[PDB]
This record gives sequence, structure tokens and C-alpha cells, in this order.
Amino acid sequence: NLPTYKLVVVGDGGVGKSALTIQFFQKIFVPDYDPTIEDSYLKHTEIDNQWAILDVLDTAGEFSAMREQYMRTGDGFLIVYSVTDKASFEHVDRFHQLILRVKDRESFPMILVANKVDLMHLRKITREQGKEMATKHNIPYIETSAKDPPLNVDKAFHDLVRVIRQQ
Ligand SMILES: Nc1nc2c(ncn2[C@@H]2O[C@H](COP(=O)(O)OP(=O)(O)O)[C@@H](O)[C@H]2O)c(=O)[nH]1
Ligand SMILES: [Mg+2]
Repeated sequence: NLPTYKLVVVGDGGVGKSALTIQFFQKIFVPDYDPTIEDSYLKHTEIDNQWAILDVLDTAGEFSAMREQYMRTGDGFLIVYSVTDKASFEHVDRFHQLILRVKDRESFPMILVANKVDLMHLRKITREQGKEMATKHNIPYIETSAKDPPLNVDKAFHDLVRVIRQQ
């Protein structure tokens, strides 16, 4: 019987949650994916030569029953922001407190994902900024890009699973 890791992809709208999720599950880049669907994805994944089932909810939207459950029984979270969106970085703390509130814990597995690093000519959030925010929350930091050709999409999800397994 394989373990099932339930993960939640959270972040402001337009940071690339859907694109990163589609790139991880379907291995294609879908630009301008409709911003409103909040769906979940399920597939068998091999991480560190150990197979597992990944139940990932791509968040969107007020209140949602599906979002509510996945936040409660989730095992790990992906706090995603866009390096071109300063407000998406400003809400990293807000998303950090919501997870710790929903889970009612002082620390829970999460990784800080800085998306859209392919747009270097439009980058507003720096690597030192993301590293400092990650160091403050004591969580891993990684830079991703869902646009073709992708960068670190699998590693972002795999590193969260590694954090879950190490606890
Ligand atoms: N350049 C670049 N654009 C991206 C990337 N990820 C998403 N986008 C674009 O950003 C827009 C919003 O992305 P989306 O996946 O809908 O973000 P979401 O609303 O949080 O799910 C889309 O038009 C995408 O084409 C990326 O890694 N690089
Ligand atoms: Mg989306």
C-alpha cells in the first residue's frame, strides 16, 4: 500500500499555481489557464525511488468546501508567489499564518516557491528577499518557472514530499 500525500497549492491569483500544477501532472504548459477553477489532481509519483500517490488541490477563488477540507487534512503546502508581483510576496506571511491556523500547529511542512523566474527583465522580488522570507519561516525556498521550457517544477513538489517524509 502506497502512501498518499495530500498537498495544497496556495497563493495569490495569477502567480502560476494552475500552470505549475498542470506542468507537474500533465507535463505541458497551458498559458492563460482559466483563473476560476479550483480542482484537484491525482497521480502516481516516484520521489527518491519511492512511489506515492499525490493528491494536489490547485486553489482558486471566498469560501469553498473542497478548499476547506484540503487545508485541514493536507500534509504539505506550496506557498507560491510571482517574482513579478510584489503583492504576491507581501501575502506570503498571510498564507503562512492561515496554514498554521487551519492545522493548529507551530510548524507544518511547506516550501516557498518563487515562480516566473524566466521573466528576469520584469523581476521585482529578489532572491535575497525570498531567501530571507524562507529563513524567517524556517521553510525551504525554490525558484520555479512553468513556462516552456520548465524549471524546477518536479523539484518543488518533490522537496515538499521530502519534508513530509523527514518528519
Ligand atoms: N513567464 C511565465 N508566465 C507564467 C508562469 N506561470 C504562469 N504564467 C502566466 O501567468 C498567468 C497566470 O497563471 P496561472 O497559472 O493562471 O496562475 P494562477 O491563477 O495562480 O493559477 C497565465 O497567463 C500564465 O501564462 C511562468 O512560470 N512563467
Ligand atoms: Mg489557476
